[PDB]
Amino acid sequence: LQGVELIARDWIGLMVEVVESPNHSEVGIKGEVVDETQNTLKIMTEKGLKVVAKRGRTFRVWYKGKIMRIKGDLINFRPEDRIKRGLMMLKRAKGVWI
Repeated sequence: LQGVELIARDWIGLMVEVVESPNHSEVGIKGEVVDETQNTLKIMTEKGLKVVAKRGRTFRVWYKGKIMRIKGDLINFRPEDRIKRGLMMLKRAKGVWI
């Protein structure tokens, strides 16, 4: 339910943590998203700033009392685009055809 909402919502302002990545040294990067583009997430960490690509990455995200794991491959699209994708994932997660 809420996990799907994250597919459509920009992640700016949310707390995230990189748990999987093809760029191995990125594991552990955790902080607040301060900017987002179709392909990247800019994160403010405890000791600095990091830019992390979305493709191939898996992020743990703190949202409305829950903690979800979301693949960057699902959100590396423009906002308008992510809105339609969000709805698709909702139908799929609802077992509804439309």
